[PDB]
Amino acid sequence: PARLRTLHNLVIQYASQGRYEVAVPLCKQALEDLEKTSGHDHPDVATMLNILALVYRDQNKYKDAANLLNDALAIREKTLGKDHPAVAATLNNLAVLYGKRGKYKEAEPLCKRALEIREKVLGKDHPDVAKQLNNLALLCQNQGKYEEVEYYYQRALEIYQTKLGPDDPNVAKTKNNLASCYLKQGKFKQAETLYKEILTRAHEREF
Ligand SMILES: [Mg+2]
Repeated sequence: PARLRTLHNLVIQYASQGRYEVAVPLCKQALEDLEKTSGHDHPDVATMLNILALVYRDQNKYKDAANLLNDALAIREKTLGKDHPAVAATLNNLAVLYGKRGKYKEAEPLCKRALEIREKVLGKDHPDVAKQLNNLALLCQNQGKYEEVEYYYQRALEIYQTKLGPDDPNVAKTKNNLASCYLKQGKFKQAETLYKEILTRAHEREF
C-alpha cells in the first residue's frame, strides 16, 4: 500500500543522516513486506535492495552490497527491460563499488554497458554521456589502457564543447583530466599543450 511509500522515505531520511541503526531495519522491513505483496521479482524490491546495498557499501560490507546490487540488476533487467535507465543506474553503482574496492578490470565492463544504455536513452552526444565517459576513462587509466583513456576523455570534451559553451567548467575539468593522464603516461609535451589551452581561455575570460 501507501505504507510502503512512507516506509521508503524513512529509510532515505535516516540513511542520509548516517543513522543505519534506524535505516537498515526499516529497509529490511519494507523488503520483507514487499515480498508478501508482489514477490521478489518487482521493480520496488530492486529499489529497496539498491538503497540497502548503498547502506552496506558505506558500512564497508562490500561483499553483501554487491549481492544486493546483482540481485537488483537482475530484477530490473527482467521487470523493466535490458536497456532501461534504472538498469544502467544499477550498473553504475556496481562499477563504482568494484572500482572503489580496487577491481578495475571487473568494473570496466559494467561501466561500458551503462554508457551503452545512456547513449540509447539520452542520445550519442549528451552531457551525461560525456559525464559517463570521464568515469570510464579513469577506469582505463587505473589499468594502463592509455590509448583508451585518451579516446574516452577526448570524446567527452567534444560533447562538452559543442553541447555546452567552450567556457563551461566541464570543458576545463575534462581537459585537466586528459592533461594529468598525459603526465602519468610520460607524454609531457602533449600535457603542457593542454595546460596552455586551459590557462589561455581562463586569461581570455578576464578581457
Ligand atoms: Mg590495450
